[PDB]
Amino acid sequence: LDPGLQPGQFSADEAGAQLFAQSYQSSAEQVLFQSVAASWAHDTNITAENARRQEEAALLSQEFAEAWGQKAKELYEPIWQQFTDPQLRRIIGAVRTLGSANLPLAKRQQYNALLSQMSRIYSTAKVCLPQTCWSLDPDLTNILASSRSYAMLLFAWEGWHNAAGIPLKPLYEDFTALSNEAYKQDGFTDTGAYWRSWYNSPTFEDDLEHLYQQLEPLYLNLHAFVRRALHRRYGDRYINLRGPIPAHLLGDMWAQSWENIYDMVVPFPDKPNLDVTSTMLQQGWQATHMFRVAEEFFTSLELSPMPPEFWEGSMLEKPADGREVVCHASAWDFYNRKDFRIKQCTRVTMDQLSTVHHEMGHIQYYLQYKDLPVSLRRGANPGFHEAIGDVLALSVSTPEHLHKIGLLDRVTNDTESDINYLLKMALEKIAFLPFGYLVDQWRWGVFSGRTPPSRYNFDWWYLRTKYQGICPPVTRNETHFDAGAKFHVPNVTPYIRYFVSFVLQFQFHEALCKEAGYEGPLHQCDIYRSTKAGAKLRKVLRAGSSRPWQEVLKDMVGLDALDAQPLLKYFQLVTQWLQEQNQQNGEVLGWPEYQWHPPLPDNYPEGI
Ligand SMILES: *[C@@H]1O[C@H](CO[C@@H]2O[C@@H](C)[C@@H](O)[C@@H](O)[C@@H]2O)[C@@H](O[C@@H]2O[C@H](CO)[C@@H](O)[C@H](O)[C@H]2NC(C)=O)[C@H](O)[C@H]1NC(C)=O
Ligand SMILES: *[C@@H]1O[C@H](CO)[C@@H](O[C@@H]2O[C@H](CO)[C@@H](O)[C@H](O)[C@H]2NC(C)=O)[C@H](O)[C@H]1NC(C)=O
Ligand SMILES: [Ca+2]
Ligand SMILES: [Cl-]
Ligand SMILES: [Mg+2]
Ligand SMILES: [Zn+2]
Repeated sequence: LDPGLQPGQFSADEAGAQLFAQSYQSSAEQVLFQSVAASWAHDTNITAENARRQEEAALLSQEFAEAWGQKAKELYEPIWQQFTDPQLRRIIGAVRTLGSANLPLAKRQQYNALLSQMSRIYSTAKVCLPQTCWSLDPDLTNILASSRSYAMLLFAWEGWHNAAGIPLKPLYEDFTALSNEAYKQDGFTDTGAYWRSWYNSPTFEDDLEHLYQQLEPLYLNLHAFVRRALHRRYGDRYINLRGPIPAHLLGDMWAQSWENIYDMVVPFPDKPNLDVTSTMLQQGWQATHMFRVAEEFFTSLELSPMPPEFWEGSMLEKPADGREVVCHASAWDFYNRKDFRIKQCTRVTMDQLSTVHHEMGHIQYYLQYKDLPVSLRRGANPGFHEAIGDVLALSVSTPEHLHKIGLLDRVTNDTESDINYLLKMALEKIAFLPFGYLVDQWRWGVFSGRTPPSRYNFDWWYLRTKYQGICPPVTRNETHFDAGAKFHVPNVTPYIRYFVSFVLQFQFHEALCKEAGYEGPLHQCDIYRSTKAGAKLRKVLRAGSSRPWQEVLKDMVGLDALDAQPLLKYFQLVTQWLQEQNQQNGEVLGWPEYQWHPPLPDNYPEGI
């Protein structure tokens, strides 16, 4: 490591730790910036040379973290928890956690290789036919979303899970062992305990379960309503009105979001859909204007505009020069207090306008906490960033807001269109809740050893049926590794944050709507042009992770805890309607025939 980047001499007391932390920040910004810039250069210009430069930068960052982490532990391990400065305790406490840097040199290289291999297996997995082959993006995704042929959906679902999961299993086993070995040296019983420690809650798992108990009735009613609709479409041979739903029929490879089957379940189909896409096109909107419109939403709250560096450096539309890029939208903090960017192959549609606002919500977060020490430039807990992005989108998606920005002449007030709106939202927000909760329950069991490799798939499908009420549409056994067929598993990205953020965002919404002086149905609230809501946002965002998330949340919503009631209050109208619908049809809530699996279609897979 360059001598100017490794730590010098510092004294083993709090005053010395302040100097240590300031010197850490100076070098850390350089290291962090070069890593983000190298990822940016690759993700906006995918070449092998750029991929190589990115790996160089990542390994420099790892080397930096180990050098400063070992120094921090040598000097402050027995004393940092008694420092009087709480932000210093947060900084030092993070620096002394080495993760994979605790592994012997060859194991550390193996750990990094496993991460790269697992990521590559997932991104190149494909489903071949009895011939060309399909890729997850966009081939299989579009089949799951729009095909209504049971056997076709089945072929894509089975093909993908076998292709992505099976080769991952031997690697995931080795990753699990090395990951645990590394974090045991940081003082954690296993990797899952380290992930959970980010929430700094002695009763995190109990708190989560109590939350889900309050949410489960809404999911069960949505599940039974949708299961009825599927029964009408595919018949009694493939749909058990008292059993789990076959996992490939909900519009999504993982059945985590059901909005792609909205057309089957529309409460009131005779009402016009809400889609202002064509009006955007007639008004001449393009990607840049969409971002300027999003920017004006933030300035209307007296939040910060996008700085010139954002407009100069961002990739707001797919480059015309034929460059290969990552088109999925993402927001970038370069950790130099200067460069902040969005990378998105923006298209001119209503849904994309909502995404622009969401992603700019991430940028606004970055800009508000950019004067904090680098270690504290993150959300108050790992679920805050998505919750901030999503709460802004909750306002911007309403017909009320679309009217105000010139995209919808007349706002209807018939209750039937309200139900349609809420049911569409529920297919996205409520259907996801069991999946967001269960993924890390599976990984926590794997990390702790309660789920050895011999029961990876058994415990995966236990959780999937228990919470989502689905079953695999073909028989599975322990040669299959269906957890591996979800991006975040081989790419080792924690997941409970997303369940947390789905709860949080409705807590945020209620608080901000009240601060905005809004009165009426929560799902019609738009905080646009409320400087009082903007002030309340500003105080959460500028805090970064400098303070306990429970206290930041208390200042914002008046409660120091996650709470499911604001979500239930948002959806109360459609929850009521679903209950009535299910009781009119005499539905069984749940899946009492838990052993049920559907049969294979005749002569599978010689089909169209
Ligand atoms: C585990 O399953 C594999 C895969 O077989 C498929 O999945 C099963 C659950 C079942 O639905 C089968 O009908 C499917 O074909 C089994 O490996 C297959 O074994 C058969 C013998 O019946 C053999 O002819 C195939 O060549 C095998 N297929 C592959 C891809 O290897 C395996 O036997 C099952 N049991 C165990 C313990 O692994
Ligand atoms: C995309 O990345 C490639 C690198 O892989 C860039 O090509 C390099 O361009 C510089 C000049 O900027 C040359 O000095 C190098 O010799 C080039 N490398 C190769 C392998 O040809 C390319 O310019 C980038 N494209 C854009 C639009 O930024
Ligand atoms: Ca997503
Ligand atoms: Cl998390
Ligand atoms: Mg959406
Ligand atoms: Zn986001």
